[PDB]
Amino acid sequence: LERSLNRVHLLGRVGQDPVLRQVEGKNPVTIFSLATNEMQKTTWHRISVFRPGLRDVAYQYVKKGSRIYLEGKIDYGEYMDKNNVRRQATTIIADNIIFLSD
Amino acid sequence: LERSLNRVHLLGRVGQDPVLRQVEGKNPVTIFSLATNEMWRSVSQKTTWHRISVFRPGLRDVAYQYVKKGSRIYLEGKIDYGEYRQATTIIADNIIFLSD
Amino acid sequence: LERSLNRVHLLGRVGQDPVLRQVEGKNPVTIFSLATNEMWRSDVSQKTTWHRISVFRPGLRDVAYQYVKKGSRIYLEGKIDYGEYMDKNNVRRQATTIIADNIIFLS
Amino acid sequence: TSLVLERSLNRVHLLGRVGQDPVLRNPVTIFSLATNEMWRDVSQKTTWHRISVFRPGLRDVAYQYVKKGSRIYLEGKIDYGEYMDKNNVRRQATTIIADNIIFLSDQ
DNA sequence: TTTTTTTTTTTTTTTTT
Ligand code: NA
Repeated sequence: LERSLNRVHLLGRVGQDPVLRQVEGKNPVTIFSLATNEMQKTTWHRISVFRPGLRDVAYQYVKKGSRIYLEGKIDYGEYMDKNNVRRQATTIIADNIIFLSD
Repeated sequence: LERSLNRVHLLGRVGQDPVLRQVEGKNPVTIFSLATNEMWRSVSQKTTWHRISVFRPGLRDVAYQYVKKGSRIYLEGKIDYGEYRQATTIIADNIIFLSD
Repeated sequence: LERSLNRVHLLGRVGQDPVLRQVEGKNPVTIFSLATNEMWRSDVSQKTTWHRISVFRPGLRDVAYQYVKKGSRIYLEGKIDYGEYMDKNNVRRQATTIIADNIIFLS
Repeated sequence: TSLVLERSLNRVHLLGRVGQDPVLRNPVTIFSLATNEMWRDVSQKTTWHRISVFRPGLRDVAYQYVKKGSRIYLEGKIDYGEYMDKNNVRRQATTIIADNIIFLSDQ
């Protein structure tokens, strides 16, 4: 079968402290938000880190205000809202993170 | 002042012929869909559908004229979440034709 | 009563199209940048000195705004001025300019 | 190392009074020179130039014979001494790098 | 869902002890 490509790279600033989500059914995931600012037009990205090891590094060292570079893939995710309606959410699943500030 | 990066690279198959729209108060904008696939087992393919927008003058003409249903292309651009809810789109600034 | 001398002569290449700066309370002035380049062989190195040129004199100010262009080669003469301005934080800063009183077009 | 390709000119001529005794700082002899313009009662505008003498030999001549209140003629080139301050903002430290000095009188 | 932070796009090439 022919192959495809789905890769993203981002460089920006973290909006809030990361959170480590553990759902009884599923693997743990580190979640945080990343702003990429054109200069002001700000784009807010939802980052997910599933990969073991990087997930814990991200949870330990990513902080509010941190500048980071990351690489990953785009995922158009799904969730049920409070009314149990099938919703759409986009996340960047990161597989490499480089820390850029102290 | 401080610089950011927001770049996407996609390579996949176009879903339908492109169309011309007004988007974000700008027009014309050339819109089409692109599928990228991943192999999974435990074989089968997970298809990710991307909404591609071409705002750039000239390139939007190229996209409308030459991108076709079932075309294979490589493209580059930036992510815009098209919020109002989300309507995520890849705003393309580079397109390489591979096969039709 | 004793007299001084403050003269500079430059021959070089213009870096950008000139601007006619007009400020409330001030005389108009034509501004542009001039590079004086030195190329040296040991393989070939370059040293570029970038000068800020101001033209206040009427007539020459308008000739300079009309005919000085990015990339133009020119000879000029003038005097050195260590000008003062204030940044956003109200700190006194220095900006050097060559106040030109003669310009000869070479290209 | 010799000059090649398109040539430029960067030459300053000053005549004025030395402000303080020169000091030693690639050793370099440094001093200040005042050039004055008359303006209209009758007032003066003083321009203070930072003189650097890098050239061997002449740097020692300057340190030995240039004194506070000396009147001199000098020639050289402008160097803007660009650098980065604490916040990565470009600053100037303009200096006239002198290569010819003619003594006129001292106090 | 709310949220982040601040180093940045000037020159030419017919010729030189
Ligand atoms: Na700054």
